[PDB]
Amino acid sequence: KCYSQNGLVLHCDANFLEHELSYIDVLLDKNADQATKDNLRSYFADKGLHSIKDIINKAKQDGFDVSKYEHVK
Repeated sequence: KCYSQNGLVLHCDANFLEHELSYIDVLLDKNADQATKDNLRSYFADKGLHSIKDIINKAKQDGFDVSKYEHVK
């Protein structure tokens, strides 16, 4: 996690916090890349999610709408 991507972007706040909400941005914006979303889409794999349901039901529960994070924006 803590690593430089283009100078200094070390951020180990990946999970479902405020800083995480800003992540979906790249997923909702075409400015990002396929490899950019594949990084967050793999999270459910390490967390052990059942599917889109358990994937969205999680963030939503916390109070964050990540429905547009499912490679649909």
